[PDB]
Amino acid sequence: KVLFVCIHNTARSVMAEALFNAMAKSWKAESAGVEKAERVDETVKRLLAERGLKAKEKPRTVDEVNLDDFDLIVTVCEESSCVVLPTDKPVTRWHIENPAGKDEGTYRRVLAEIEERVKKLVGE
Amino acid sequence: KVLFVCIHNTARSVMAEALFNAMAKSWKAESAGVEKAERVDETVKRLLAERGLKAKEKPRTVDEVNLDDFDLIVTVCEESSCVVLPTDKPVTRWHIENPAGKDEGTYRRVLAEIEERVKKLVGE
Amino acid sequence: KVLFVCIHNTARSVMAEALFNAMAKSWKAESAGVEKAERVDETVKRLLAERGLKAKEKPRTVDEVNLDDFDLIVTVCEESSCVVLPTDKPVTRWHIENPAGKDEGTYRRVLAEIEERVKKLVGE
Amino acid sequence: KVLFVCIHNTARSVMAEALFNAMAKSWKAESAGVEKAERVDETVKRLLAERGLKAKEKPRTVDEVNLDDFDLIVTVCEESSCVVLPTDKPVTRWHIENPAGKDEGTYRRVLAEIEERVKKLVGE
Repeated sequence: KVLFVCIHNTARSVMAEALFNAMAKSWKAESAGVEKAERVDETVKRLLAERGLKAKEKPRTVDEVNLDDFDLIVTVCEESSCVVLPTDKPVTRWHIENPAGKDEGTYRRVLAEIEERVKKLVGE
Repeated sequence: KVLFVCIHNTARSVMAEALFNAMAKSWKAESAGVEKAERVDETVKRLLAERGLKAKEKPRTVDEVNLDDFDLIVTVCEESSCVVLPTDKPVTRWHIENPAGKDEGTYRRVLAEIEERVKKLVGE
Repeated sequence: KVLFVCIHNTARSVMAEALFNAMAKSWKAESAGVEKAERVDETVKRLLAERGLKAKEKPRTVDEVNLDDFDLIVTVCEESSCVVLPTDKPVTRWHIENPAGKDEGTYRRVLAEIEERVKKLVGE
Repeated sequence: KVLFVCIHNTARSVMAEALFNAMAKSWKAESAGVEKAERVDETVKRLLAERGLKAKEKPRTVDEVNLDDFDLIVTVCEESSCVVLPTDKPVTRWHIENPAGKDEGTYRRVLAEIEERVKKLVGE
């Protein structure tokens, strides 16, 4: 399995997970965040449900998760601030626009990029 | 000058700046964050005002700031997720408990640590 | 393809490459180093040739190589000094004893670990 | 004190140290390397002795050194491979041409840059 981690873990983290799982046959996916959050984005769960996908029930901080369990932790970084995690394990970095607040169609645009990237990533 | 950067930039980032400036003679300080935030913590501005300190007017993302201007960017990291910045410049990491939400006296405890660390840091 | 990079690129880097290729069906491998080196270790080429493997002809610095070509750059780090490369791409870290100088059977022990790790890594 | 660490620790690491010490009043300096080396460069000790400076007696790997002792570890990185050390402490990165082998006057050129940088760095 792979781990999609972003900062607040409410949208992107959750999007990549759901899309990954709908495309991967053997690999599975989970998500985590650097900081706490109460709810998963409503725009996201709507957008995923519109695609027949259920987002994660509740954001889970990366602290409540033992990283070594994963075999590829993909990190969804900001425009210029990729967070590093405590693992000599394999980890990539995806610079993806933060849809938060922007709402509107920007979320869908973010969804698509994540999809183009997950699709490509699911090559292996 | 030094730059105190944390994720959301609402409390700690702001605390260290204000305390630093009240202790440093020649050096000055600024703060920035990895992600957007509308307001500076009310507990903080209260806590600083109680010490005769005005917190920053509004959180400024590290994106609206050209890092090279600084000479020591101290990064206030989480329990296990120190964010890295785009600079071959000097940067440290302070693992400081996130007071957010916890409110109560936890904030003051966080204030004290930041103070113990800023005081020490102001050695140079 | 995967890229095995170490500092001087004379032994381990070269070992992992040759073993990987002898085990991977679809993926291929290459190697590179942080600093220049004139010759590939004689102990290694002997040790690989003893296993029917030809080591790389000459060490190639990671500078003479465009990283983006690869899809997983595994970094063979020291006891406490994992070098980071200029890529938002996926990269792991293997703490492997430096056989250099130690010669004797230590090289073979290093060969075995790299093999245990490559074998495992070739899972995907 | 500050710590100047490079890969092999034979030239640059040693140059910065000696120059630093000849310029700093209160701060002191030491050097360390990522990998073992038997001798300190002869071009360097000549070059420093020509300036009335004695280079380090023998290269000391960063492993034989407890990092926390220092208060600013400057890392002399390559064209594209800055090594990271095991410390949440403050550390910078200097991209300095590797004089090794090039010999000739290139060493002096490297000496000068390090000097321009140490001079500047000794501001604090």
